[PDB]
Parts: sequence; C-alpha cells; structure tokens
Amino acid sequence: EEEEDAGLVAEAEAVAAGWMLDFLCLSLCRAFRDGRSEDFRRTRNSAEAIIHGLSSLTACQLRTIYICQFLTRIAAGKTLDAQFENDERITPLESALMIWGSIEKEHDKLHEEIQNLIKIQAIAVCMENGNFKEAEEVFERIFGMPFKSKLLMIISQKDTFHSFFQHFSYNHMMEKIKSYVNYVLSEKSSTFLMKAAAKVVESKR
Amino acid sequence: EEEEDAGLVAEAEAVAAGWMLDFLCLSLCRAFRDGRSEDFRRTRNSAEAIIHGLSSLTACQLRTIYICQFLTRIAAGKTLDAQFENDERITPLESALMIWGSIEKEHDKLHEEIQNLIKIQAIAVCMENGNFKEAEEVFERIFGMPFKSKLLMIISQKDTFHSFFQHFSYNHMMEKIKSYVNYVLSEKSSTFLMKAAAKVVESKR
Ligand SMILES: NS(=O)(=O)c1ccccc1OC(F)F
Ligand SMILES: NS(=O)(=O)c1ccccc1OC(F)F
Ligand SMILES: [Ca+2]
Ligand SMILES: [Ca+2]
Repeated sequence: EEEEDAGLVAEAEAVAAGWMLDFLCLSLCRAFRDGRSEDFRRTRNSAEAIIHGLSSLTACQLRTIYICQFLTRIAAGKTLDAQFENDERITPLESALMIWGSIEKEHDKLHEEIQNLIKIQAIAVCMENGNFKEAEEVFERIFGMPFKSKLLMIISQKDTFHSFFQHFSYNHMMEKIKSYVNYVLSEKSSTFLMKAAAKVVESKR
Repeated sequence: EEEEDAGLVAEAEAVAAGWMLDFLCLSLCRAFRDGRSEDFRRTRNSAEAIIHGLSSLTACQLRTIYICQFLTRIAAGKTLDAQFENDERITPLESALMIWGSIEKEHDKLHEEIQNLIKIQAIAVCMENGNFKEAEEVFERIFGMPFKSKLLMIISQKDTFHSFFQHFSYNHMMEKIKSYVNYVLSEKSSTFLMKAAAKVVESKR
C-alpha cells in the first residue's frame, strides 16, 4: 500500500503545519507586542513559508492567517513603497483596514476604536510624507460626517502637523492594537506546540 | 518577573524551532526521495526561514542543517547559474561535495560511492553545457590517478556525450543519494512533531 502510506504521511504533514502556523502566530504576536522588530521580521518570513505549504484551511486557521497579515501591514504602516494588494494604489494601512473588517471576531468598542484610528492614520501617513493628492485619494477610498469633514479640511489645508493627528496618533493606534494582541496571546498560549515546548523548559527548571 | 518570563518564553521558542527543523528536514528528505519538485521547493523555503530563527545549535542540529543544504545543492546540480558560496566560481555540485565531506557521518562504501559520483558529475554538467574551460577549472579544484587521468582526457577532447558519463551517470548519482536519504528518513521518522502528528492521524482512522 504505497498510496495509503503516502496519503497518511501527507495528512500528518497537514496536522504538523497547522501546529506550526499557530506557534508562529503566537511568536509574531509577542514580537509585535514587545517591539522586537528583527524577531518580527524573521518570524513573518517563517509564517509566510509555512502558509504556502498549507492548502485546505479551517475557519480557525483562516482567522490565524488574517491576524498575521494584519500585524504585518500595521508594522509596515509608514512604508508607503510597500504593495500588499494586486491594486498598487492601496496603501499598507488601507490593506490592514480591509483585513480588520474581514476577521470573524466581535465588533466590540475596541474593534471600532482600532478601525477609526487606522482610518485617521492612513490619511496622516500620506500627509507626513508630503503626499497631499494621495491623502485625498485614500480619503475617498475609505470614506464612501463630523470626523469625515474635519479630515477633508485638514487635507485641503496641507496641515501635516495638525493637532488632530497628535490627539489620535500613530502611537495611540499601536497601543490599542497591542491591547488586542494581548488577547490573542492569551488565547493562543495554550496551543499544542507552545504548551509542549513550555512543559519541556519547566521540566528542566 | 518580566525578564524571567521573557527568558522562559525565548527558551520554549528555541525548543519549538528545533522540533520544526527536524520535521522540515524529514519532509524535505521525503520530497527529494519521491521526486516531488514543488513540495521540495516550498519545504526548502520553510526550512531556510526556520534556520534563520535558530541561534545556538547542537551537533545533531548542525548535521540536520547540512543534510538540508546538501539536498538543496544536489537538486540544483544542473543549475550552473546558482551561487551557493561566497566564492562565485564554486558550482552547485562542488558545494554539495564540500558539505558531504563536513557531515559527521560514517565513511562507509556508500559514502565514498556518492562522493565519487558527485565528482564525476560536477565535471559532466559543465561539459554538457559547452563550458569546457569551466570543466577544467572544476577538475583542478576537485582533483588536487587512473580515474583522474580518464577525466582529464575526456575534458581535453570535449567529449560531452562520452560513454564514461553514461556509466557513472547523473541518474546513478541520484539513486545512490536516494538510498542514503532512505536511512535519514528512517532515523528522523521518530522525531517529536512527526510522531505526534502521525498519532493524531491514526487516532482518526
Ligand atoms: N504576505 S504577507 O506579508 O501579507 C504575510 C505576512 C505574514 C504571514 C503571511 C503572509 O502572507 C501569507 F503568507 F499569509
Ligand atoms: N541556503 S540553502 O539553499 O543552502 C538552504 C537550503 C535548505 C535549508 C537551509 C538552507 O540554508 C540555510 F538556511 F540553512
Ligand atoms: Ca506608494
Ligand atoms: Ca555559473
């Protein structure tokens, strides 16, 4: 039974890849929370490679991949040269906003706060780079009244260092996202590979 | 104790990366043995990324990385445009020969047979591409008397489709290497991640 052996082997590889995806998501969340930039970069490279070796995904695995993709776009939020979508006009924070609205998760107060902070910063990052026409195009793509009209007024005046962007800042967006990442870390700390590795480390204490 | 928690977490990540390296080596060996080219390519991408996230290696982990690197160079043996070493003159089969001589393994009859087949084919692949001067430079770097002088005679005559290369062929080299890969597969089939995944698959039968 050479085909039966091959089949059972491929099924075991799929189980192992699932365990590796959860572990890499947990590690990526932790590097983002701790601000360990180089660990985040190396872990993201590993997460992408493992994802390309996975074919069929459960709803839980799709949510895990979206969390990885969301943090990657957020970490690249100021890198306006990075192209995350087939449509080259979409900026990194706009790509993060699309993923945020697709994740099967509760739309609690924190969800809406992170959503609105990414919207403000998607415009703010264009303004800070002197890309005023791009800021207006990002505004049109996002918006699709009171906050909307304040944003359009800021874009038209080219008021880059406007106090509005200091109130709803890039740092405030990152802090709110780190609060959400803390919840993902708590949830995934019990996944198979991390639990088994932690038990090994503890047994040697 | 924020530093103690961080420390135990990094140690658990190192244990998990070790388990992932063994599993990826096993999967890479199997794709090479089965001739599953695309699975080999995707698995190699995952193996490289995991290796860059590992710092301190045990002697066993270094041997595992060398096995991965050796199969990658062998799979690229006919790709003379590929540069595996800082010295751009070194061809892929020459790079595989260097690794073969560095692995902490028994120098049994099969070891020497694979070694000599890689030496012949490192010259053969240059000849087949019409790279006669490169074949002579590869010969000088490798050699570093009876087989040595037959090889130099073949290079000087530009006898690409010589019967000697059909007797000690690229296919014969691949078959001997697959015999060695079967031994590595038997040895690594008992490593943690594959054993646990296989037990999950079996429990669902
Ligand atoms: N390509 S990407 O930068 O959006 C990315 C980042 C982390 C994990 C996966 C991933 O892509 C895809 F592999 F899931
Ligand atoms: N760079 S490479 O093509 O020699 C290679 C292939 C498989 C695994 C690791 C690896 O390099 C290094 F990551 F170990
Ligand atoms: Ca751009
Ligand atoms: Ca070359």
